[PDB]
Amino acid sequence: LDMNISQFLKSLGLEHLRDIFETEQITLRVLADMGHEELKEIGINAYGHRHKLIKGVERLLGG
Repeated sequence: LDMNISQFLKSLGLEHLRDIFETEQITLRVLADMGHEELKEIGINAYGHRHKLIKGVERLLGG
């Protein structure tokens, strides 16, 4: 799922996190279960980035 995940990242303006998501093989299904502690674990060190992603999945899969 690098198709919807890079489109998702681009939508949040977090295109630079692509390499992490590819390396760690993170799909949107994987991401949907990840909170702050899990994203810290894969190298997303900025609170604001993790916040953007977490809220980003909520909008995407709850609307």
